[PDB]
Amino acid sequence: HKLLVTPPKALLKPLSIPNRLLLGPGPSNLPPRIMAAGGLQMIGHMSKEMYQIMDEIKEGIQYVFQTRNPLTLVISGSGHCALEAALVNVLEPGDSFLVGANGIWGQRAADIGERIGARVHPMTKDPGGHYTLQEVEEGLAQHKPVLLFLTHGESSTGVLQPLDGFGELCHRYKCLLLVDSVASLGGTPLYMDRQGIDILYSGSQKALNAPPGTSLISFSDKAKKKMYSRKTKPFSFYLDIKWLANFWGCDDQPRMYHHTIPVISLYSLRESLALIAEQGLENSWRQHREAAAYLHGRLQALGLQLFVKDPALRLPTVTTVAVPAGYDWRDIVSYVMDHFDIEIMGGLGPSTGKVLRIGLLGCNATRENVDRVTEALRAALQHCP
Amino acid sequence: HKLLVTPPKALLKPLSIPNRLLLGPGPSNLPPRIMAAGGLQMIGHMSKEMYQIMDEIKEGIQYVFQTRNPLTLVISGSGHCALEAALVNVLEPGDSFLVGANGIWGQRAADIGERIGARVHPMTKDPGGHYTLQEVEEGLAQHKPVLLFLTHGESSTGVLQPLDGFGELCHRYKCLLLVDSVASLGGTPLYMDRQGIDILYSGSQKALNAPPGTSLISFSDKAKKKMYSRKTKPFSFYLDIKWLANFWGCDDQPRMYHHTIPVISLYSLRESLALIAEQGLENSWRQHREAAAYLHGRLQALGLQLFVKDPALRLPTVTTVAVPAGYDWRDIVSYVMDHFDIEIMGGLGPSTGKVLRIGLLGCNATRENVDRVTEALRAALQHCP
Ligand SMILES: *Cc1c(COP(=O)(O)O)cnc(C)c1O
Ligand SMILES: *Cc1c(COP(=O)(O)O)cnc(C)c1O
Repeated sequence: HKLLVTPPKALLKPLSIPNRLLLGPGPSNLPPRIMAAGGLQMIGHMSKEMYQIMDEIKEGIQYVFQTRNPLTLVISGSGHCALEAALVNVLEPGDSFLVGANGIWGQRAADIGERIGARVHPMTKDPGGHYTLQEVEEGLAQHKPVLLFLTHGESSTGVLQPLDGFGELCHRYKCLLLVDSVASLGGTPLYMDRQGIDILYSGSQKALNAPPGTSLISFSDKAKKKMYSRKTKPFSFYLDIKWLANFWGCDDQPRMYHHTIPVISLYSLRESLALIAEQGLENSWRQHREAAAYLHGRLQALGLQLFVKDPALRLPTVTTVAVPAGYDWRDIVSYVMDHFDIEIMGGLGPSTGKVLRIGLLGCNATRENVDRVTEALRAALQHCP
Repeated sequence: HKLLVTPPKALLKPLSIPNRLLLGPGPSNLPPRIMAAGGLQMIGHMSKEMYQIMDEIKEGIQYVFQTRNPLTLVISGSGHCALEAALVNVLEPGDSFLVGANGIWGQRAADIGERIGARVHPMTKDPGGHYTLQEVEEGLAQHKPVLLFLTHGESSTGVLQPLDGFGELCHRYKCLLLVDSVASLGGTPLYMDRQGIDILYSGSQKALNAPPGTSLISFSDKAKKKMYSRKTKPFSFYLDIKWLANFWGCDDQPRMYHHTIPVISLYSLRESLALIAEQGLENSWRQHREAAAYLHGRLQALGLQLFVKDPALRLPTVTTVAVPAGYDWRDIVSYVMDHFDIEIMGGLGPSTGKVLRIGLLGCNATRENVDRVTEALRAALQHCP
């Protein structure tokens, strides 16, 4: 009985957190309702009430995704985790996997792809690039993939990817379409079923304004078949779709314990879905598009140039901006934070050092926040050497 | 422009959650401070403040684990996830893995083990069983494992596993010791370094009283070596130790984005560690042991028998109780909930149908909660057919 480690003096102080206006690519600031849900008491993780809450979230994801797929649920992990879940259940080792690598995200899909032993074929594009129906038909014809991954909202580049008909294309060639909508969901049009998407995921901490840590996923008929008929077991227990599906009530069988869901994160997630259900999807889309419209105008007035030249390809939720010559982008970002308590970001992955990223997300996608970031940047431009 | 799915009428109602006294095996009820942290606003996931909070949590885990291992951090997932993280970084396919399968947990380790292609050797015992220094030397001598898994607090059976010297045993035979302390941490003595433990994990939602969804993990010198020198990449990106270690500041390199940590869950986790740092580890141990002592006395007075006969083997945090003959265990559990708003549980895995499980966890491990559960059960016994 004698202790190596003594109580950490830091823990003996009270928790203190500064106030910040988060106008980077995410996570975003939480509205009052979501914070309130966050502060609530626990119920039983397998209680009848928890299942009710979970059932509502499912309906919520079906609304925001625009799908009727029964195989739709929450992944108990961040965005990445939902991607990993998708890839680990859909791809058996040796399966051919076509990856739209126009930014960090396709990179991450590829990385995961290699790790789980798929034959990974990366359609690589420079940051700023998007994919045409043809490049995909071409890559599809050449490598005969079981799955294609596409980033809808490329948050690393500010690119909005077209999506239209790609699923139809992919269904000829009998290939599955996997789409990343973590950054795009809620702030730009998206219809899972109508666009024939096989696997769609998104994240909690973007336009939904919930805390980071959960993610959203849905699987088509085709996906469900491939996953339930694989010969091999997926490398992951935590992310195994058969178990997850059962516990989320997507089965005929009674719910069986798998892992303990993040009850409190779910309260918040539910509220975030409640909020956007009340606003309404198309309304939310207009707001992001209009906010984004306003923001670009202000930026160019400052003498800044937008990284993505064709406005139809510009992701409304995350805006990229070329680093103004002569300026140390690091200084600008620090300046905005130091003098304004506002977070903006640099690049990420290929776009590193090449851009600034400003985000308009959910209830934070407002004209008034655009004015704040515009003025903060202006001051930055004025004073930074 | 026309929508398959309309806003779910359920989401249009306000979030409502009943009041419950959770006295099952977990998750437990949250104290005011943890709820308060839960309701706070977001800061930047890579902000200097977030890293500070993260650094404190690290010190906190070093305190509760009693270790000085630099490779210590939070897994952004539930308990299971921390186990999966451990197994996926430590075991290369074909590696020999010895698993103490005395309940659901060793089962889960084995399941994961098979999935990631290890040669899994299960030392199976009936629920209620524990492992002697010798059975391990024996299994160690026979299969020459790279790793052994042991469940400290077997929450499925109520068994407290001995631990002492096992790491020394395992270090001869050059094998790593992996211990599950999700249920045991904070409510019964545990010293990572002093007991020569190579991989220790625990969970947020047990004696720590934080919400489920994060987990705690630490790696010894030996573990760190094996993981950093493997030839193959682990099957998981999300759980890859090299990336995780870097972002948690365990490296010489600046922190590089990997995934977005669950900022808010971390506020809460920090507070939960702050709380037990203030109480003090040994204090916490006495309380759980004494509460447990009180609880067993009351139960036997009701004519109930404890599943685990030797009191020295009884896990204080989770207590198992044989199903009283003539009684439908399902009725008892429902009765306790319906008439008292108290959650208790049945078995789990091998102990299914065979027991009831009552939990004493952190600030919920109190005499007064013991009186409440005793009286609730008594009434149940009286009225159930
Ligand atoms: C934010 C984001 C993710 C999620 O990554 P996490 O940090 O794990 O949530 C995935 N894809 C894209 C395009 C994103 O913007
Ligand atoms: C609760 C518990 C876990 C964690 O499982 P999760 O539900 O994923 O947190 C792991 N091991 C034991 C022994 C436990 O009691």
